[PDB]
Amino acid sequence: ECKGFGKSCVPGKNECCSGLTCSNKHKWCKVLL
Repeated sequence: ECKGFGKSCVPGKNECCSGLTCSNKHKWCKVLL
């Protein structure tokens, strides 16, 4: 299951759902679009 908005990613953007991208600073998924 892909990591939704404001959920702690795998550092690599390996998990964040379609329309998300993991922040460098926060290490959580945030809106790509």
